[PDB]
This record gives sequence, structure tokens and C-alpha cells, in this order.
Amino acid sequence: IDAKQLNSLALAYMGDAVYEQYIRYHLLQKGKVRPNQLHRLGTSFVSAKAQAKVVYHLLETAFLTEEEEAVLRRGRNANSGTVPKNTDVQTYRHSTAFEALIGYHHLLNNRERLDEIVYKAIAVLEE
Repeated sequence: IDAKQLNSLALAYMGDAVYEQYIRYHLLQKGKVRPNQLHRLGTSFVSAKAQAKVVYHLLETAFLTEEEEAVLRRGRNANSGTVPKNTDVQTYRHSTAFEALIGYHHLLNNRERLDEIVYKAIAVLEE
């Protein structure tokens, strides 16, 4: 897989699952919640609004390199062309962009940098 050439929807497809795996592990490690609550708790980390909030934080603080910001810019984009119902389009684009960045680093095996981004996302959302 050539991540630098892969289209953004495919990158986001990958990163969506990668981030999900980090989040679910995080939720189980914190523990102390009944399993029926896990889905709802996960939504506060993986919804469009949550992922967009992370992107705004990352862009604002210059947390990312220029290469990573180019991944995000590309990642907004072209979405399959439909938006999930009752979802704000800009929020959805920034969400999808986050997923593209996560996918990108996963497929390039940049584990350490990916840890950094994902743990930062988690800290932002929990603050």
C-alpha cells in the first residue's frame, strides 16, 4: 500500500477503524462502566462533531507538520458525494479529514507519531 498516493476516502476508511480501535481500548482500560454504556461513550470520541473539534484544536495549536496538514486538507474531500443526514457538511469534512490522517500514519507504520496524535485527540476530548 502506497499511502502517499492513496485517495483520501480510502485513507479515511482505514483511519476510521484505526481510531475506533484506540478508542474502544481506551474505554475498556478506564473501565468502571457497564457494557451497555460503551457505545454511547465511544460516540463522544468518534462522532463527526468530536473529530472536528480535535481537528480544530490541532490546526489552531500547530500540532501537525505541513505534510500532515496537507493530508487533512485533502481529507475533507470529495466525500463519496453524499453527507450523512442532519449532519453539518463542514463538520463532516473535518471529521473525515481526521480519519484520513489517522489512516495515513497507520499505513506508513508511523506508530509513535500515531500514538501522539490519538492520545492528543483523547486528551482534547476529555478536557
